[PDB]
Amino acid sequence: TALVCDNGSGLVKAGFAGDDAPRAVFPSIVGRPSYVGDEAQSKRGILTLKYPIEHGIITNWDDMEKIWHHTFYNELRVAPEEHPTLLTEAPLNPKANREKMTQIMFETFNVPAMYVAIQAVLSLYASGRTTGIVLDSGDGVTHNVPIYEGYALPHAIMRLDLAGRDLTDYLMKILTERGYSFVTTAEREIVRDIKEKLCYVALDFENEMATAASSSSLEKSYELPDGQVITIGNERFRCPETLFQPSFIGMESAGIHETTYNSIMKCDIDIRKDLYANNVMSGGTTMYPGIADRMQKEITALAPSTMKIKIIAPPERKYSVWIGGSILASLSTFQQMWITKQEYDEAGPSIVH
Amino acid sequence: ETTALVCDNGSGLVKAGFAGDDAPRAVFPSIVGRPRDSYVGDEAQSKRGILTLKYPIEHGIITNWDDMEKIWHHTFYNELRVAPEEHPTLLTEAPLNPKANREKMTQIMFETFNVPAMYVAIQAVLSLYASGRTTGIVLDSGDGVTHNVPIYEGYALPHAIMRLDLAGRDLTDYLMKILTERGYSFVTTAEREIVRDIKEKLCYVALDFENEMATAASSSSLEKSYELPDGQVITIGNERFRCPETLFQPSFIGMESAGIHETTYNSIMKCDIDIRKDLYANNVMSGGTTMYPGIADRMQKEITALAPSTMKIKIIAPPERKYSVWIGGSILASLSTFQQMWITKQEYDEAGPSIVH
Ligand SMILES: CO[C@H]1C[C@H](CC[C@H](C)[C@H](O)[C@H](C)[C@H]2OC(=O)/C=C/C(C)=C/[C@@H](O)[C@H](OC)C[C@@H]3C=CC[C@@H](C[C@H](OC)[C@@]4(CO4)[C@@H](OC)C[C@@H](OC)[C@@H]2C)O3)O[C@@H](C)C1
Ligand SMILES: CO[C@H]1C[C@H](CC[C@H](C)[C@H](O)[C@H](C)[C@H]2OC(=O)/C=C/C(C)=C/[C@@H](O)[C@H](OC)C[C@@H]3C=CC[C@@H](C[C@H](OC)[C@@]4(CO4)[C@@H](OC)C[C@@H](OC)[C@@H]2C)O3)O[C@@H](C)C1
Ligand SMILES: Nc1ncnc2c1ncn2[C@@H]1O[C@H](COP(=O)(O)OP(=O)(O)OP(=O)(O)O)[C@@H](O)[C@H]1O
Ligand SMILES: Nc1ncnc2c1ncn2[C@@H]1O[C@H](COP(=O)(O)OP(=O)(O)OP(=O)(O)O)[C@@H](O)[C@H]1O
Ligand SMILES: [Ca+2]
Ligand SMILES: [Ca+2]
Ligand SMILES: [Ca+2]
Ligand SMILES: [Ca+2]
Ligand SMILES: [Mg+2]
Ligand SMILES: [Mg+2]
Repeated sequence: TALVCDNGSGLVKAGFAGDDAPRAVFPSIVGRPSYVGDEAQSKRGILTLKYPIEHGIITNWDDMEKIWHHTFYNELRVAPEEHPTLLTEAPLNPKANREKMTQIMFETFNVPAMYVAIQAVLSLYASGRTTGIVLDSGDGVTHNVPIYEGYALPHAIMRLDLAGRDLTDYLMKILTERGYSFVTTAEREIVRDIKEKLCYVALDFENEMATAASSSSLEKSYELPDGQVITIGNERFRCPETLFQPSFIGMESAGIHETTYNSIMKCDIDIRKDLYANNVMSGGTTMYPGIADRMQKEITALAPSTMKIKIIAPPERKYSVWIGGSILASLSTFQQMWITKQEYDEAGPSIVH
Repeated sequence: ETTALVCDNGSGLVKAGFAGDDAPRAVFPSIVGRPRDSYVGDEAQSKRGILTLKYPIEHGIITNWDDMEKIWHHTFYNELRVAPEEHPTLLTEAPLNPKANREKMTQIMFETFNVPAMYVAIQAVLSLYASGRTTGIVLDSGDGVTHNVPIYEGYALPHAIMRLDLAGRDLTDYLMKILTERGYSFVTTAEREIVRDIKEKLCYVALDFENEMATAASSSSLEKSYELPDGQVITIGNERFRCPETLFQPSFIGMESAGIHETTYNSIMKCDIDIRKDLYANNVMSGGTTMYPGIADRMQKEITALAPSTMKIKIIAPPERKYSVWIGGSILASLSTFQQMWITKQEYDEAGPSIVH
């Protein structure tokens, strides 16, 4: 059985091709007083943590190996030399980076075969399409990736360094401004939970602010680990509003609607209608209730007055990259695409592109 | 680019829409009402008290062609707002639907509705496709009927199909009955709709029924509150799981029949020894009456107890399974390799009714 390993900036998602979900989901962290993932989390108080995947790109290769070794031996309990292994990489991952990933897989782990797929392309596949534009928003990075018949269009790809971890930090900030105190790393973990549980994207931000200001209809309660119950009001929607107004955290970037539009505008005029009609959301930071409807409204306002816009937001989009890899690796038509160890031994580094 | 239509004709509900969509656009009651000319679906339902209601699709099989025509007409003109002469139309049928029945469906589509092309698929087969498989065994439990349909390389195996005349309508009826034991009163048609809502929202399948009963008797941890349309709040305890337990124990409603785990096993045993392993590893749940939380794990456990001690058992229960028949039809009718398989008006004219098979 082939393995699928989706290396995220915050979370590793890993499992077996043919399964409908990753068997293992754990943090992409390595800790020293070494420990990986959950074992590093459970010893948080005495460890210093490193994140080898920085904004989607692998930057610390020694620690990345530790993550991969942990994935195979501790999480999946497999010998890597026995399984073809599909790995994922960020949009615009440098060629040398991909080559190094490949070298480690073949030379350190001795995999019999491998393949490296672009994350957003796999999410597109998981939605049953080969043409469209993906918004992939994760923990450390957000990308817009337009794709034509399987090919990610590199000149049109946009990277935004605003994602899940920034939204968490911003919710800590504004909850504290309300009169709580969320500051410490343990308090960050609590706020991350509040974010995932109680936040949403308002269809109209100014209206939603007025509603919250006049009544308590939008309020929710939340029980802290120690039992103290607290109240979340307009923070519920001001937090993910940041995606649409990066100025909220002092960033000058256009918001996710405008970056989607700008990305489409960099593509060949003749494919743009297909992109607008096939906008797919993916990644954990696209999970906010209300996001698909807000994106529909926002892109309609930017796009030619006639254009047909469609947002696709799968329920399982926090795992759609992984799912796409699971589908792909299961196709009989894909089996000729694996890069084998024999092939790499002869052809060398070059073969992976 | 011409859109194809997908119409999934259920015992209780029509599911209808456009091939390529991820969900049916229209979902409405399979009812035709006439003054005590005719009303269909939601309007027939909302006008009950002045109409006589008919249900033309008994236990999955179309029994009244005049009324079924009215349903299809309403589906095209009122729900989907399409001229049927302009769209290839995929229709669905029950397991073991008689050949003359499929031929009648086809004759109506071509001669009354003037569809340019059409296809008829077995409902359970479409749900299998929707789960990404062409071999497996489907448990399809709807409003009026439940079937086990084993399928090998895309074809249902008729000799091994099991039909159980127990489904969603009976569970609703049984929940009303057991709620009455508590002193509640659910008698009217409006009251039955409230019980249907309670069932759909609060019911679940116990992993171990006798243990669940003990838990419910010794603690209030399984109880849920439900607000009635008139503001009154009632309490639901062990009725949450006694209701769908009926699926595993049809004696709860006085049926001598085997439960759904046993029919699944019996169905598999009617198939070639050489395919059984594949069937056990690909048991797909479909239909609204398979939606109860806990059903997959209980089925896994019961089938494990019945099957040879080595056997590898896997239950697939898609989140969207109340629509998976429709969804499979949407996918199939969207495929480039399916386009040849449409029966066109010309092929029908040249070959006669037999071509639909
Ligand atoms: C390296 O480079 C490649 C290039 C290429 C990649 C192939 C890729 C991995 C995938 O294999 C495909 C994309 C495949 O898609 C799949 O295999 C899987 C698809 C899934 C779960 C789709 C759902 O997300 C979808 O829900 C929203 C279901 C939903 C429900 C009802 C209607 C449908 C409508 C859908 O078009 C929206 C489709 C028409 O049915 C559609 O998908 C069911 C059909 C489907 O071929 C059966 C796709 C054609 O939509 O090949 C590789 C070999 C090498
Ligand atoms: C009239 O006679 C026919 C006979 C035949 C019908 C074909 C049918 C309509 C379908 O087109 C296919 C069954 C097709 O399946 C599909 O088109 C659609 C599939 C979907 C939404 C699957 C999900 O439900 C699934 O979730 C649980 C996703 C999930 C996620 C991860 C991994 C996968 C694992 C899956 O094997 C479980 C597969 C390996 O990926 C699988 O399906 C993604 C691949 C898939 O080909 C891309 C199927 C091969 O599992 O042809 C017609 C032309 C004529
Ligand atoms: N239901 C939810 N609502 C809001 N945010 C969520 C939800 N679920 C997860 N997230 C956020 O999604 C992020 C993780 O998503 P994902 O697994 O797609 O990221 P990654 O792949 O690790 O990061 P990247 O793609 O940036 O490298 C976390 O910031 C998490 O808090
Ligand atoms: N979430 C749920 N939990 C339990 N039961 C449900 C749920 N949702 C729907 N049902 C029941 O499912 C039944 C309808 O399912 P479905 O649409 O598959 O049936 P159908 O195709 O009309 O009938 P049949 O297949 O018997 O001809 C109704 O009895 C309904 O109450
Ligand atoms: Ca985990
Ligand atoms: Ca503190
Ligand atoms: Ca409806
Ligand atoms: Ca034909
Ligand atoms: Mg990611
Ligand atoms: Mg049905």
